[PDB]
Amino acid sequence: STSQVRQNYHQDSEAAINRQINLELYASYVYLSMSYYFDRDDVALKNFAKYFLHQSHEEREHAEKLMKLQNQRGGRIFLQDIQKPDCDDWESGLNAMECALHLEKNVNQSLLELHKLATDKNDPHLCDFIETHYLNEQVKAIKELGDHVTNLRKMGAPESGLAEYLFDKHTLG
Amino acid sequence: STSQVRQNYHQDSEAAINRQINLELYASYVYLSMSYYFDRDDVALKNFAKYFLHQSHEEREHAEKLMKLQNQRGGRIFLQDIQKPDCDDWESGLNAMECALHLEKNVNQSLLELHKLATDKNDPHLCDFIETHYLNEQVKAIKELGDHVTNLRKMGAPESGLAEYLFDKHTLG
Amino acid sequence: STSQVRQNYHQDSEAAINRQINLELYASYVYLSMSYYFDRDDVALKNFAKYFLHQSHEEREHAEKLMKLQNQRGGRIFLQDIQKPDCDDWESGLNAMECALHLEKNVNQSLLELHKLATDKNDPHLCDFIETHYLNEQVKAIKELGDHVTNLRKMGAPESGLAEYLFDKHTLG
Amino acid sequence: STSQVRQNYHQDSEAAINRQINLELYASYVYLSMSYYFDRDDVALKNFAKYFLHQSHEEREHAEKLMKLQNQRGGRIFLQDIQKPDCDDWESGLNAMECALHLEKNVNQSLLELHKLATDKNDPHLCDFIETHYLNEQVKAIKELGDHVTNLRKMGAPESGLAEYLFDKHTLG
Amino acid sequence: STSQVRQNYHQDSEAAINRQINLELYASYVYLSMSYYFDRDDVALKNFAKYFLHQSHEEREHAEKLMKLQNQRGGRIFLQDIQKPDCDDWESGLNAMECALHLEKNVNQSLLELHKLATDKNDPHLCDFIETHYLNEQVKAIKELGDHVTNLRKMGAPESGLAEYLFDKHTLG
Amino acid sequence: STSQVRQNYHQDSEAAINRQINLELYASYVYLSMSYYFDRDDVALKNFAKYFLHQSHEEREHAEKLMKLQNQRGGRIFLQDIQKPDCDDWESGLNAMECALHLEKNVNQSLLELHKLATDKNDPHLCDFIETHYLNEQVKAIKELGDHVTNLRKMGAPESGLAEYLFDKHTLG
Ligand code: NA
Ligand code: NA
Ligand code: NA
Ligand code: NA
Ligand code: NA
Ligand code: NA
Ligand code: NA
Repeated sequence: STSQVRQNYHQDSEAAINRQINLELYASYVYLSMSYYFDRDDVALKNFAKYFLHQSHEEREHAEKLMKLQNQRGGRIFLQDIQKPDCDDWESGLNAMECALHLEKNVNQSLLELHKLATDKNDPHLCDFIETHYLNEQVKAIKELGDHVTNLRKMGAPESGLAEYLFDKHTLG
Repeated sequence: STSQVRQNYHQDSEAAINRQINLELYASYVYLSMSYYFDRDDVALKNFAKYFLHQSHEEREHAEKLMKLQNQRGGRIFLQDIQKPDCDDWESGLNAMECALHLEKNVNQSLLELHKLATDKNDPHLCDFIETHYLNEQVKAIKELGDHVTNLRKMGAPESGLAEYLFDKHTLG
Repeated sequence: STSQVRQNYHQDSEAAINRQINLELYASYVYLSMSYYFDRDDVALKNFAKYFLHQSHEEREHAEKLMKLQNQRGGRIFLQDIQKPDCDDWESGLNAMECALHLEKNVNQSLLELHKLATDKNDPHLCDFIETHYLNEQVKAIKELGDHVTNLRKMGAPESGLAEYLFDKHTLG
Repeated sequence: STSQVRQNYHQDSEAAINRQINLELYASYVYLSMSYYFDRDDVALKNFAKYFLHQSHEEREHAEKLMKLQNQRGGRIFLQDIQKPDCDDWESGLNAMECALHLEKNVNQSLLELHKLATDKNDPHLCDFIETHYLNEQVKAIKELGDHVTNLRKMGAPESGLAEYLFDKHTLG
Repeated sequence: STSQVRQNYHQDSEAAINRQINLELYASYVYLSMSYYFDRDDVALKNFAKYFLHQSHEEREHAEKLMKLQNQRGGRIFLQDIQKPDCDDWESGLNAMECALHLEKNVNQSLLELHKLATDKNDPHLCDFIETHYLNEQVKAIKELGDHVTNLRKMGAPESGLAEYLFDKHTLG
Repeated sequence: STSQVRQNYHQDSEAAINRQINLELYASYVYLSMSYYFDRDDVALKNFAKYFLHQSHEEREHAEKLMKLQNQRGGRIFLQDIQKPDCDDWESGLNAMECALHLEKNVNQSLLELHKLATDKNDPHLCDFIETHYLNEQVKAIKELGDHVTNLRKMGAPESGLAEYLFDKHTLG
């Protein structure tokens, strides 16, 4: 049953990739929930909505690239249920940015564990894939979200509705 | 707690839309699974893979349009778990097309029930939304999939690997 | 006699690069043999011929890039005889694709051993060179060849001459 | 006091980056000194001047990219004094090229030590950053400078003023 | 040892130019420190960062133009250590603008002393160089920084984080 | 076992073409070795390197054209080992040009013997092929290499490193 293409690809690596696929799809789902929270008539921050929808689509692309990797290496994709997000109501732009920062740090931690597994199994292709396509993207996302959190807090969010309004216009527009 | 925008929008309609959101996301997930099955080194039908990935992205757009509708009408989106597809291994191009036909008929049946509910609650905006954006799209998808199933069966699929190869090139390429 | 440029470059790494140069030139020669087999009047599969000639030229470029690396690092190139391929007659498009898959897996195995040596000698430049320019190229080549083998086998090669003819036209054309 | 962005970033790595910042700024300063030596009326080698000024600006960009990295990772930049170069008078084009080769090998050695520290602290983002942006750039610079030294020596520098003149015109122009 | 080009160029003028070179490089270093302070995840004012990086590069150009002058006149450049800035942490956009204003006034004072020395040594070329390339540039920089300080103070900086945010967007963007 | 295409093509001609294929591939390998000798940090003559790499690729094209001829005529290609060049170290640009001249005269001698065999076997197609595609190309290559040898010797190579430097720039650049 071994793939004709499979070479230097450990069963533990294959299992870890399947877990990372699920986590990227989960992240996509979280961002989708956030997006449509800011589209509510009683929230009405269109650029917050756009920002999180973009992040939702980016996470879906990250999941598809891992699925492609799994087939390239002769692993087998096993999909699992995509759990619903932890919240229906994300409270404020500041609260959503903070939850996004926490999500991205959790995804980064899972990728650092995958890199460590690849290095331990002497799988340099997999380690290089993670470094090239995932690790810098995560560091950038985490720095951006931290910048956003900082600005919203300095501007006086979440108490000042003016702060979220102006951030939506000037930073996210 | 009633939305300032909410008018002539029944709680039963709001609940039905939330169920339809989940079903569209489920369908997206099924098509994603199918796509990456045909990307396997031991299946290797690239145009089958492309066809199902396109259908996956289309279903995601259909889910997002229902989320937009729910906010337009002053309903509240409640997301649920996205269940994993029924199969990991889709067996053949003919078998996947047949499962896709069955999926699309199931989605169509849910939309016909939503239309009936909208008509029963005297919600013409919702009924028109379903007719305009969903019902013809479903009839077209079902006719296309039935055409594909017919052609694959006449060509001698799934037994003739030549049939699936040539269908992939000539119909899906 | 140490090069003025040489820094953190082990004699074992220099020797391994010289062996990899020979293996890339060998691979180029194998693909050249395959190419001109399919140009025979009694084989006459022009797109098989084109495919393998392209692969021959790509392998020559891979050998030249290793020669450039050896000089960049202050190593010394020592060329060896290029052994003749194992076959004069490659039997069928399916048989040549299978031999190509086996060749590429052998080259990949040698590169994975070179990466391991670079990591063991704490030569990150060399390890990065191998990851960046060789490891993903090999994974892609191996997945492509496995896809080709799969399609030819499903189509009914090598017994169906129609299969090889249509594969030549539709996949390789 | 931990940055909200900081993840898997050791205090020893942060300290090493601060040292590398200083060394890149130092290198920039050395090249600036060299540049304006060749602009002297009693030296008057304009293309030597241009070559070293370009290298000065490149080293400043390398320092700024490390400063950006330090902030991306949630480290804190601590700048130190930029020590003056070892020479005011660089004697000849050959002597400056030789000092440049020695400088670049010293910078490369510091980067190889930073890579080793990143690998020891299991910081793959940092290791990849160094490999991607620094290690190949250094190998190329060292090979170029060694080529220049070789050509100047073969041409008869530093004794032949004709050699430096013609090298300035033909190689550096 | 007198340069063949040297004419009407006092040793005191040559010494003063060497001091001004050091001060321009020092100023460049101060602005670089300021720039990367505003790039911190906990400060996150991108247009403040851009403004000070531009000023850093401008000061480096001013130092290089003095180095060119020193060679034009047959003086000899003697570089000194570039002292580290007085602060690692610049506290606020208002505090950095105020420190920048103080820096520019200090540089202007040194240039006015150089002009006075040139006039006292009857060096009209040097006096004209300073007037043409330095004195108006300094008056403009000082007026701009004073305008910025005024606006930030009127807007309610440094206490209002909204003030610095909006200044960053509207004045520096 | 006779090819359906084979007409007026002697077994001795087929054998001679197979020997000429090997000699063209050998020549390609010699030129490749020469190329990367001049790319060494301690040789560093880039236009010598380019010249010989071009000649390497031209010889490979000459071998492929003979392989095409062998199939056109219904002969069968039998590849042999490609022997390693006689030298690893080519000493100087003058020494490499002299070895190249000797190589080209050896290849020309083999082609003149092939033409004589074709004429003796009354194979005018083969004789015309050799005259049209090989004999003038060889006369031109031999005249060019003799011109290069003459110029390098008159300029004072190999003793004058200035000679090789200037030849590299002015003739080969
Ligand atoms: Na992701
Ligand atoms: Na749908
Ligand atoms: Na290769
Ligand atoms: Na890497
Ligand atoms: Na550098
Ligand atoms: Na200045
Ligand atoms: Na030839």
